[PDB]
Amino acid sequence: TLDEEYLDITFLTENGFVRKRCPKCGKHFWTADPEREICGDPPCESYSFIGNPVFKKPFELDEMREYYLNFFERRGHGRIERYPVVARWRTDIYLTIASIADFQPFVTSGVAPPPANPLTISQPCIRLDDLDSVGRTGRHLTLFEMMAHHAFNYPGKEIYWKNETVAYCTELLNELGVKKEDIVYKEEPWAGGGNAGPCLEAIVGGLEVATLVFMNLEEHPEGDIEIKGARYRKMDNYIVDTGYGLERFVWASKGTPTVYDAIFPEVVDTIIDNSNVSFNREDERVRRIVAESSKLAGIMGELRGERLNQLRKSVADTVGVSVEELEGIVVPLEKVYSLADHTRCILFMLGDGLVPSNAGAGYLARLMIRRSLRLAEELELGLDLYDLVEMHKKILGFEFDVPLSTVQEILELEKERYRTTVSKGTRLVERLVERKKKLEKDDLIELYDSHGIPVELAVGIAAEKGAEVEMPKDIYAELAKRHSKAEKVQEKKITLQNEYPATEKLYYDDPTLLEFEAEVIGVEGDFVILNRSAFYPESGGQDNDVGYLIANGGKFEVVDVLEADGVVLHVVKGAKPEVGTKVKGVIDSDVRWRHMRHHSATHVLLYSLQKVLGNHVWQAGARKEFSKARLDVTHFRRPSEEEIKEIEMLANREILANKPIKWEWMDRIEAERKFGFRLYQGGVPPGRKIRVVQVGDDVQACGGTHCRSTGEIGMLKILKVESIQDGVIRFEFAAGEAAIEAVEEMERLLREASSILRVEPAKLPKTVERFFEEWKDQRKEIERLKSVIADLWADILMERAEEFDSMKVVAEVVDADMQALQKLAERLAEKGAVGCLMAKGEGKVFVVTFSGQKYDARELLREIGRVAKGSGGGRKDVAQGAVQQLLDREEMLDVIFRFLSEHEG
Amino acid sequence: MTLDEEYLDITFLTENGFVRKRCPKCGKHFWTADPEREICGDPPCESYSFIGNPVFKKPFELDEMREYYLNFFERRGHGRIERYPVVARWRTDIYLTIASIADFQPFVTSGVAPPPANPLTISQPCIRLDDLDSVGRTGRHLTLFEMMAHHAFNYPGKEIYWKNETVAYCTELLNELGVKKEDIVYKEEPWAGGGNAGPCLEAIVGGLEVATLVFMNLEEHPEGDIEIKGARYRKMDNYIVDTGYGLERFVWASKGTPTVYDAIFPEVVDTIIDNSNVSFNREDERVRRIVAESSKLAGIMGELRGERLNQLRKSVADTVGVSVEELEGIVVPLEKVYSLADHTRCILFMLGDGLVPSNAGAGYLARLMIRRSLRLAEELELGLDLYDLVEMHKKILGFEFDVPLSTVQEILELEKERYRTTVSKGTRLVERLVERKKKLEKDDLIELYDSHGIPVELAVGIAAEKGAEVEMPKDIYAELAKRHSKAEKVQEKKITLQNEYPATEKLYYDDPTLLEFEAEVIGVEGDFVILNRSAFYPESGGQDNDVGYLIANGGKFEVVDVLEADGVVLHVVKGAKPEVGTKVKGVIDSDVRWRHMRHHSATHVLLYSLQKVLGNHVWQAGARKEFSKARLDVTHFRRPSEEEIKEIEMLANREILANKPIKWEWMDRIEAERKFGFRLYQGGVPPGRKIRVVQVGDDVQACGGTHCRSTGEIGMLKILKVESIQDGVIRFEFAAGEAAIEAVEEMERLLREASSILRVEPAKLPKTVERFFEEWKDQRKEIERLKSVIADLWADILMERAEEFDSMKVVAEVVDADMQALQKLAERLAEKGAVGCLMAKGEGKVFVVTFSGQKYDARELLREIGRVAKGSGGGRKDVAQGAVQQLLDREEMLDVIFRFLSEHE
RNA sequence: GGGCUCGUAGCUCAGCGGGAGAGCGCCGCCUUUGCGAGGCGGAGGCCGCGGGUUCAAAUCCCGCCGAGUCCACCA
Ligand SMILES: C[C@H](N)C(=O)NS(=O)(=O)OC[C@H]1O[C@@H](n2cnc3c(N)ncnc32)[C@H](O)[C@@H]1O
Ligand SMILES: C[C@H](N)C(=O)NS(=O)(=O)OC[C@H]1O[C@@H](n2cnc3c(N)ncnc32)[C@H](O)[C@@H]1O
Ligand SMILES: [Mg+2]
Ligand SMILES: [Mg+2]
Ligand SMILES: [Mg+2]
Repeated sequence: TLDEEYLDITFLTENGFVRKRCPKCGKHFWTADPEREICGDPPCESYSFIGNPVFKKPFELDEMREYYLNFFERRGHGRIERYPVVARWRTDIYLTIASIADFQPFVTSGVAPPPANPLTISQPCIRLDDLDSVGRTGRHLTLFEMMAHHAFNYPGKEIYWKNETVAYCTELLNELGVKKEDIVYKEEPWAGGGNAGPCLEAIVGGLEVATLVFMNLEEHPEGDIEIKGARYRKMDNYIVDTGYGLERFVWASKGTPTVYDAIFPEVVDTIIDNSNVSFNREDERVRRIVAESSKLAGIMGELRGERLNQLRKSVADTVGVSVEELEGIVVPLEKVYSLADHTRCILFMLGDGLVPSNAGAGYLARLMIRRSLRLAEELELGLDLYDLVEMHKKILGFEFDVPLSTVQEILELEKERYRTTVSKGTRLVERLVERKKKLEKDDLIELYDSHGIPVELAVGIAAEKGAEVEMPKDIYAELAKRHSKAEKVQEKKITLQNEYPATEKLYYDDPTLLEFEAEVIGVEGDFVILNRSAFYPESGGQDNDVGYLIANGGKFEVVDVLEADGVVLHVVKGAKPEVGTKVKGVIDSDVRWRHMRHHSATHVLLYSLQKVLGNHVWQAGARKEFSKARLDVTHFRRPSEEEIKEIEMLANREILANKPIKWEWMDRIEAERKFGFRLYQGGVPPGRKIRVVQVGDDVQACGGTHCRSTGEIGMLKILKVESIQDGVIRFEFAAGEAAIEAVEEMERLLREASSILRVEPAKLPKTVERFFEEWKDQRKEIERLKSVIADLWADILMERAEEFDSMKVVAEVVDADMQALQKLAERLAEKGAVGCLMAKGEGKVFVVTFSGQKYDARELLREIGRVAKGSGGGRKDVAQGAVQQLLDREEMLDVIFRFLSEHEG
Repeated sequence: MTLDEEYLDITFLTENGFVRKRCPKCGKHFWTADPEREICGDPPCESYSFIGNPVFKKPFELDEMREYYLNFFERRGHGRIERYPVVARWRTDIYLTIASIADFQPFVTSGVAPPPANPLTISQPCIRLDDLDSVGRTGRHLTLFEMMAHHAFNYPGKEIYWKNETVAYCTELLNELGVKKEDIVYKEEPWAGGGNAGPCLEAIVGGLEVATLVFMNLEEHPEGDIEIKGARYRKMDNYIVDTGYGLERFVWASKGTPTVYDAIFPEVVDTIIDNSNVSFNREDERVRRIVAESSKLAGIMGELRGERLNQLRKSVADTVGVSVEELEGIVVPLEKVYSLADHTRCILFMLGDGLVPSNAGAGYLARLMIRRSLRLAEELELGLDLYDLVEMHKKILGFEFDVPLSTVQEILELEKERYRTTVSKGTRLVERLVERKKKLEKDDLIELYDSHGIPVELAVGIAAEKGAEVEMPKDIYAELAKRHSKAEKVQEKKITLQNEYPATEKLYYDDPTLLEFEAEVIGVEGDFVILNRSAFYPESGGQDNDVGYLIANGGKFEVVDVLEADGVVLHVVKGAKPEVGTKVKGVIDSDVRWRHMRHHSATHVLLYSLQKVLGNHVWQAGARKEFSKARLDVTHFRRPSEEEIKEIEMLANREILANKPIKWEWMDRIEAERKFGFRLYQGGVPPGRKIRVVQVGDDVQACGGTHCRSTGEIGMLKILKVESIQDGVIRFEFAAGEAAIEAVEEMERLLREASSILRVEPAKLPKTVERFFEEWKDQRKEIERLKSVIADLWADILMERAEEFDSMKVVAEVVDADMQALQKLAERLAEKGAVGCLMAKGEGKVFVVTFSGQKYDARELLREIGRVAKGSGGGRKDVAQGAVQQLLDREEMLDVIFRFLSEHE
């Protein structure tokens, strides 16, 4: 089945390679060396290159990049400069995980042409899955550059297939110098990004250096072929993908112990020299143990547990090192690398415009910051993360859209935030100890999953305090991952009951027209469809163009209009003319104008937002209703009043400039070349051609209706600024007359309030404060006076209290509300009275009982309830409740005596 | 002079067939066609005889006579022009159009501007308030009247026709109409008014001056060679024909009725009679006889008052054979129905042409006519409103007005509310003044109306009532009108101190955007620099001026303020003073000119809005830019509702969004007025044959100053304040553009701060204020209630703690409390039928009170107690108050209580 | 995108259906030479907003607002 693909490869059989199989029932693979065998012990060999350059000469990062790019430039394929590490153009995935991910999936589905063919690129990529592996395996990074050649093939016409792909790999390595006998081609199944295919993964010197995937299939519901839990289907067209790890590539050029040393030596050095590490990097014994341990690092990743300690023993003896000695170096190093790597990863994340958050894309950046800070704390680093990030910056020497200054601010803020959280969380744990005297796992998940507190802090406080502990691993995911239920399975929009072809809208090129000439094709329920619509349908925000539709008979009312694919729907809550009529649709001007203005204003505010705040801001979302509009952007903190005032100002300045607005349909490639990725702030559009709107400076892919110039949108008013989530901020605004009325309404609310207190609008806050102060004062004084009433009331009531064995009993029907009854009772109880008071209320009577002695006020109230038909409760000294039947004093006294008799001896 | 020129020159005066003669008593020269009969046509020599024997071939109607006159002179070669408004918008000397000549002075009459056409013919409505007293009495005088007139302008050169030809045209019409050549008499006299004047000939037919033909060749001047009514008048280069025809007097002399009112608007006169308190019947024949005879001689008696009038009224009363005391019964109220109806007419034209009643300006004249009319209504006890009569007029005439009827109705209803309200408080003043003064004087009367708004007749009524003599001269309404009817000069500090320079140059008219210029500086006097060319802006307003600096090779010169004089620029400078004849590049601040641009254009769009929303009575009183703000004054009869405020703002902002072009250009005065109407002069009146027309949208105005190109350039408008300073004129404070945004941000800040201090969302602030308020009120009443309850309760416990003697509860205690406590409890003790004493060790002397709800005297106890503790006091039979030096034990108080009770009763 | 956690005195919190409470901070007094505090007091609160439940809501339920936190779709 699958093999039929692999054996077809030309290079393997004719040029000089063979296919073989392993002892463990794992897989097939290819070699040119007919001589030697893997032991049969799972991963028998991990590395050879360590201590031995397998390249002809040590390369540096830039050198490797250029050697690769030009080797490939000379040979017939176009160079394309890298994409950002953030998948702005995609929705399905946050960050760039592979080189192929750049062009996915419109280009890979044939929908759009690649910018060149074949092409090549050193594309940075981020994987966060291998987080456990990183710093321990010696070959993994969170952030790396993956370089590629991609050839895009259509049925009958293909630049190249498998043969040139494998060829290029073999010739590239050979030009470097590694003999064909030393390169091993492992076959494997490759899936990811909605596309997939079989892949030859090149390992040399024991290290996977490369992977070339042959994309034959795509993710699809039918899913005849199944893999990685996902469903896939054979394509009509095929694409080649080629991943080459540079960081690993330079590593095999230097033969250093770990890739980290090969890529950023100086950073690792800075960390180790300014830390709490016991040892020195220089001396022999730590050099020997690192050399040999590095050799087995590629093994230790795959094998863990009992074997891990066993292999640790094997290498410990190999170097002649105690059980405690080696991991005394291995463990701190495993953290040093992780920290060094993460800092490099932080760099690209922030620099490419990703803003830390508590959810969504930004949370990833936050996470990396968090971990970096934990590691920094554990190493007692004498520097701040910013220093390390700056080092990586100089070292790689790249240039970013986001300034390093903003990066520092973000690091400082995120750090300070974390410090706040660990503080508050810590204090909580202390309270938890005092309350429960022991820590349990079910609470432990809450500590991390809902307070962001690592178990090492919980256990590291409980043990610090002697509190009981249970630390169960492998369960952190157990609850969050395994309980989750989706509601709807089928497609997003409501599917048609019948198809209509040739639907189109000519409001794109021309927006001055509300009017148009057309014919009608279809009618369903309370909503109808036509052939050419000036009618723009409603978005998530109201985005709706009202109007009417004249018939050849009468004027019929469009109350609302939506959209289906290749269809425009017009909801009419009145009579339906049916298929017969030939019709001119006439759209209301005021709405078209207002929506135009709010669209253009949306763009203007975005433009103003980036210029005032920084390049790191990107539209997270946007929606609009009647007399209101909103725009979500990425910013690490709610702006100060100054900052938003200036934003308002600059926005209005942009209005008064009255700059021209131009929008032109175009193919995706040319647009992407022209403007950068700021084009996709409004989402990613389907189709071969896109509608490009240019508001003079800010350019974006928008299907929305727009003004001719900016002078038309009128003034712009920011209505409300709120921080949705950390790192995302919503701006509520209005423009045109929808703003002036929004202002006028605002004026009203002021005047009205002023008029109520008969005072000048300017002095409203000062008078309202004065009142509020007086209001609190008066509210208090009443509480004092009410206490006086009660105290006086008590003494009045005891004077007439019948005595009962040196106790004074009181039972009356008073004139007071429940709170007064209660305060009175509390006073009587304090003075050792016994009895109950009642008061006429509302559809009920309020009962209060009381005792200042051994007698329980609750039991007395239940007895009162039996005679008066009602229920309540309270404490030993007072009890509150309600009854339906008011009682005479005599009847109440009967009961009290009956109660008092029960309880002496 | 002007004998020889016009007694013989004209073909009519000697050739055609006519003769002059003078009468010794008359002291006048008249021009007659029948030598057989001599007559004077001005009292006391002649009374009219035409009435009852209509001298025209046919009676006419107002509409028929008007168009007939027009088409005559049209066919005779004149150009027709529509009526001018009854308010002098086009000039500054006065408020109201005195004559047809008034329409064209001083700008056409001084040859500064061309006439609309030549020759021309109009039916121009005029108000003349000097003859106000004569209205109703003479039966020929009217306050408001169409003057039919034909004009032609002749400079020292060409001419349309001359006096021979004009008197030719008038005899042409007259003879055509049925009046004989022979009877018509031409009375020689001067004619003055409105800064112009000349020798005139008054055409009289059947004892009534019907036409007036004035030839003017002079102009008012300080030389004033010729003395004309104390006014100095001197010959003008150009010469000009000015005619006058009373349309009324024509239709009057055509129908042959008794009093002009009875033939131009009989319907009004009859209806007032029908709904007044007049006792007699107009239909009745005997009264038709006496009016007919009274009307024959009404002309003379109108100009006679006192006892001389009584003799005239006797001389007529006899010739009919009716008694004087009876005759008063028709003449004194029927002249009053005449006055009200004519006034009502005058009200229609005054208000219908954009007047709004006020205590100053032409609104004063409108108010006057209304107030007097109201007074007449009460003198007739009319069952109607004035508006009924006004509407009747509007129908009768068929004229269409700028100001609609609904508005004039509202004005009138309000004015009557004012009137009754201002006589109610004005009435006491006459009660004190009449006996205080013992007699009534002219200045007293004038002071009464002009200050206290008390019409003459009320004052006279009480003066007669409380035995005080009254001297009411003839034409006193001439006094009140004349004294206030001059448009104030509003003269300001002017300084054109000698500099020997005539013609300067300003470059900012054509383009405001430019901000830099270069020129040669001539003239330095004192501080102020002056120049040949500049781009700065002067104003004596005290604002809207430009500011800046100048750099030459010498140094920098800072101009803080810039002024003007006799058309010459002024540049104040503190710092370095420049050298004459220096090349200097002038630079102004952009923003200062920018604000001013924004304000100026915003003002004009405001006036536009106010006119569109409220009415066509909306004009201006002034405009100033107090720094950091702005203000506009507008004629309106009441404070605008907040709803109206909202729609002013909304409409004007709506226009701002529209961004309509704002064009400036020069235009001929006659052409501009022909194209736009007299709204053009709302900002004032510009001189010259050409004027700087400004268009800010629909609104057209003649302000020479900076402006913005488009409405959008001034952005949102905000309305700061609204106030009434004097009746009729309402003031708006407004900001636009940047200051607008500052104001709104301030508005929002207040609202946000109030909402903040009450922990509430701003949109719910008003409702949450009234709750807090109502709570602050309720809890406030609540407090005193509780304090009263404390007192109520406290007396009740003391009755219990008391002792019994004579079955009367005696209570004597010491308590720690102030005075008002001791009183507010003693009253309740006596109210509960108790007797006793209470004491308090207050700060300083001890406080003591006594009380008795029985027949015992509270005061007496205090006498006794106070004799033992060393102090006295006082009280009543129920309670007694006292202050004393020593506190007492309870048991010692019981002694004085017991002793007392024992001694009395 | 999906869960969970928390809003109470200035701060840090406990109270989780029938009294608004503790530590620290603040104010006063007392004792103390152990200048640090100790003893006895006092001030300080719409228990975040809207509702529903009940005789009764700081307390229970639902919604909002705000502040937190983890996980989530990567040969
Ligand atoms: C291109 C294909 N879609 C693909 O992604 N194949 S791959 O996942 O195996 O990656 C190819 C090369 O990228 C590099 N690479 C992958 N994951 C890495 C990591 N976590 N750290 C450093 N390099 C990595 C390796 O050199 C690897 O051979
Ligand atoms: C034409 C010249 N400028 C002029 O105004 N002469 S005048 O003062 O006598 O008025 C001209 C005509 O207006 C009419 N008229 C003047 N005063 C009037 C009044 N108080 N009421 C009614 N008509 C009047 C007379 O018909 C008169 O002939
Ligand atoms: Mg708190
Ligand atoms: Mg409670
Ligand atoms: Mg202390």
